[PDB]
Amino acid sequence: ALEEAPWPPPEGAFVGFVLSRKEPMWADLLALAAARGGRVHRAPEPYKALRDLKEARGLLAKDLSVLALREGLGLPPGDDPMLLAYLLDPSNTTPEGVARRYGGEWTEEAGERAALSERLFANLWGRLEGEERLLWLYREVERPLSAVLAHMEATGVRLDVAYLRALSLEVAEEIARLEAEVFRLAGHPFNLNSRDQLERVLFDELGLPAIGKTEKTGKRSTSAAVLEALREAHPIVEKILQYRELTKLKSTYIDPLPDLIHPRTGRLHTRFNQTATATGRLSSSDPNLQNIPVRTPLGQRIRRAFIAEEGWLLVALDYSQIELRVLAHLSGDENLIRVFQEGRDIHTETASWMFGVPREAVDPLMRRAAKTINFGVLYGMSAHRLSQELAIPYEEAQAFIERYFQSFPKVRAWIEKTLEEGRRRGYVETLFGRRRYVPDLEARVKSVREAAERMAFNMPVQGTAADLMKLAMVKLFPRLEEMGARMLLQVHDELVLEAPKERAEAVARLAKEVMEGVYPLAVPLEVEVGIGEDWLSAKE
DNA sequence: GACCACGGCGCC
DNA sequence: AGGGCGCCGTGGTC
Ligand SMILES: Nc1ccn([C@H]2CC[C@@H](COP(=O)(O)OP(=O)(O)OP(=O)(O)O)O2)c(=O)n1
Ligand SMILES: [Mg+2]
Ligand SMILES: [Mg+2]
Repeated sequence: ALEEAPWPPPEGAFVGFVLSRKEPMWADLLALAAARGGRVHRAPEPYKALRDLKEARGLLAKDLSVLALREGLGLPPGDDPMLLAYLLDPSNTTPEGVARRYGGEWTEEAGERAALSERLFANLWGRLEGEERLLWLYREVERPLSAVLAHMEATGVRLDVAYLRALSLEVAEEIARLEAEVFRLAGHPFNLNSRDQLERVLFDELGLPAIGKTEKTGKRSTSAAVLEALREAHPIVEKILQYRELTKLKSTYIDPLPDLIHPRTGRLHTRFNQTATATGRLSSSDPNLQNIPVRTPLGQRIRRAFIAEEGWLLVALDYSQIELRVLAHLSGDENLIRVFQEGRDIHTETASWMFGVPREAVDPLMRRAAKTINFGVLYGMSAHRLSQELAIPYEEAQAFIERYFQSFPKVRAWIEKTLEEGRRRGYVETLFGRRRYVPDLEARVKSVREAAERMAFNMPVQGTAADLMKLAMVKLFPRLEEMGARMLLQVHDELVLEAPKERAEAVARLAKEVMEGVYPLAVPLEVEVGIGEDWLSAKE
């Protein structure tokens, strides 16, 4: 019922747009529109009309901003109803769901999307009236962050395409040797990529013991954890596990990545989704650059393909024991706090016990393997699983889960306190007040209930760490532009920067200080920083 | 060509 | 039976 008015609209209008595809760096701006003051303005030519806007206000404001930056236009994203709804409830991840829940319908017409954005913002803003903690997260964190993420996506990252092309040819030959040996041992060829066909060969034909079942379908599992106990006694299992590793890296990273280079920027562009997680974390998609291999030596080779522009250097900064430090602040445990005040390393100490090796002989590989243990046990890891991963008896596993807790009596108390709030209020909170609704805390089925519990007390820890990182990105970004530096990637507790070689050292120091003193806790926040030509070298 | 579910697995 | 994600190939389908 809005009054149709000719383009352009006045400043402050809510924008509506339609893309040919979800990726703003690859999308064709099909239509553009705006709504304000009971009026709607439809653009005759979307691309030309994009120059008329001063800022992007409305649903998916960041995506339009990325496309604008792609066209060399300085169009910063502003108010976004998606961010408002996401703070009220992280379950609000899609424009279709948000519009349905908060008044309206997500259609495929720009004018209607513009009117929807204006209408959704008014209602959602009313929902936040009174929520001062959520409003603070919106004004001081989420909204300015959308501008930062827009620049990150539009900038992209340089990739050594020729290196990955040559690597693909080499790996393919290595894969052929493994699959050929598997088929020989099986006595017949089959689809090794098919876990169903593999299940028959291993358990029915070869008569191997089945120790685990799948979650949904309840089939005999062929996962790495299951095959691990079988790998040393049987050669074929060893071959499969090696086959799994090669094909995983080749089909997910080595092959698709080089084909995603933008023809105009010459770099690889990912998407940093701001409303996709239930804890407040960001996510990376199309392609996912938050899961680039780093553990295995072969996986490290892939990470070397991520390089800096000529004359530039990569700067990688990582928070040290971030969730363990957050836990000390939230729980207020005197003992755990003093641990960080003395400058101890839990990850190193745990690895010392796992491998029976002095603290001065613990390599990075050993230390990273202890992360799964420390974080695992912390968030309710069964004593059975730990004994299976460490190749140690179940009795030694029980003692470790135990010994992990008595040192800090407050941690147990914080968990139980957190769970009660979730059962009563219906949600749990981070340090800054970010919520997550966990209804299954009172489920009558124990497996479902206990699973919901583990989701419940993990959120304040993972979420707070996410809030700290987001706030750090907001403060650091303008400091990089003034130095001619770039913010490329975010990996939960890691920031990948690109700086000129004559300013790389200065950027590294500044970014480190910003991240460490973004929001002081009861324990000091430490950050490890490295500089290199590639991502792997940038992290020592 | 593409949706949906699943197992599986990469990272944090 | 640690938590949080996204993408792979397969299977079944449309
Ligand atoms: N297996 C893992 C690994 C990590 N995390 C969470 C905890 C911290 C956050 C970042 O991960 P890391 O940086 O790898 O762990 P860290 O404690 O920060 O160790 P480091 O000192 O090496 O950074 O992700 C987790 O839940 N489970
Ligand atoms: Mg870290
Ligand atoms: Mg990290």
